[PDB]
Amino acid sequence: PTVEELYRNYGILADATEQVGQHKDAYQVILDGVKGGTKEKRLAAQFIPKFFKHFPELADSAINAQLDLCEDEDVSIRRQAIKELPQFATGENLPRVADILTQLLQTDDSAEFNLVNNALLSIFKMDAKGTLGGLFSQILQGEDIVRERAIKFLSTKLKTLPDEVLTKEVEELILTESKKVLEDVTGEEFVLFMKILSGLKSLQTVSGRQQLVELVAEQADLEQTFNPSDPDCVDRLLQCTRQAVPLFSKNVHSTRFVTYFCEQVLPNLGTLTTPGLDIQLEVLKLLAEMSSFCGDMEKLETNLRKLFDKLLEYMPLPPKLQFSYVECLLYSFHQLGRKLPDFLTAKAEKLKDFKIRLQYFARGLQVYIRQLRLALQGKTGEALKTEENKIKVVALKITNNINVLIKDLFPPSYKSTVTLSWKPV
Repeated sequence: PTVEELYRNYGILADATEQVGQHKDAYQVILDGVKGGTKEKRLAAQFIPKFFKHFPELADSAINAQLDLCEDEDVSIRRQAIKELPQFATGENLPRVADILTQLLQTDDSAEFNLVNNALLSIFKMDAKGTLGGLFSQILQGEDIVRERAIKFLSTKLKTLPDEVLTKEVEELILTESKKVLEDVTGEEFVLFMKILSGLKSLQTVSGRQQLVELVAEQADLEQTFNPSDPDCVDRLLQCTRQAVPLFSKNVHSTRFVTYFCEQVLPNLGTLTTPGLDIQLEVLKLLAEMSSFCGDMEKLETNLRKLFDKLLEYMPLPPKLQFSYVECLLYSFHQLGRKLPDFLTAKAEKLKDFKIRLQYFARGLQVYIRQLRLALQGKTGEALKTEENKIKVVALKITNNINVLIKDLFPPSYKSTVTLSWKPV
């Protein structure tokens, strides 16, 4: 009720030093503080948490009093109360406290928001599993808004924790819980959840990355057939496949995605969305990237065949040439063909129909390379960064990459290595 009196009782509890428990009466006065007005509540918000640990027989009333302040109409009262919640998260209270803080992430006051995040971090360090239990109960069982905010918390905040806190068991729990959540995630949540998990240190190994790839494969639903018209199919696939790509390496393979693209996607070019990006190219870029991590593929020949066929539609007969498409396709064919140099030799006669397309195409390469190099010379290291000269520079990688790939197909080779034009070394 009165600030004079709250101050005096603070003094009491504070001067009592090691004897504080001998003054349950004073702390009671502090809890009464929550019935007061603004200035009084502002004090109670600091004084209740401060001496909390000294009064077991009053713990229940203490947390409830503090939580009243955490839902005060005055936001600065809420901010002061919320900042101190980690102090209550002792003994068996932390999970209840984790729950409240997660609900509080939905605030739209930015300063409250920051304080809620910091408190979750504090209690996270006190008990990682208990805090995760709170975050994940809300993700699975709470309101959409809270579910969104909690996912963002995990998405942006785990990285700020010391490795010490993020133990093997905590990471195992993050995986286990996310796997329950992943039974039903939008595509945007899927993305967040892939960043969350690919960031776990125990999932950066070969086996960890293998499991991650399998989650993406489960999410994209590869044993489903494929529909070109229906976008609801089209995102799912590309958005999914995009999450897997960073996961591939010599020891972690793209096989199922590659097969699926060959058999189900290629024949179904070209159906497109809007806007103002080129969709068929995006599909091809993806395929080209995964092609160099292809594993032991049963349908190697059939897919290599379907890849080959797709290529010839962009490599005409003796017309505007689609170099960017041909970069992807030739690269993929190059990468898959390596495993089976028996192709081209074994299958057919149509390989003479191929050499002509190459010859022809190559003739268009020199012409285009000439135009690009002519438009680019004399230009300063600064004039090159025009969005126009950027495209031209990239075009030189495209065209020069194709030339190298064609070269190799001379017995035909697969020794050469190109960096895809849109990728760094």
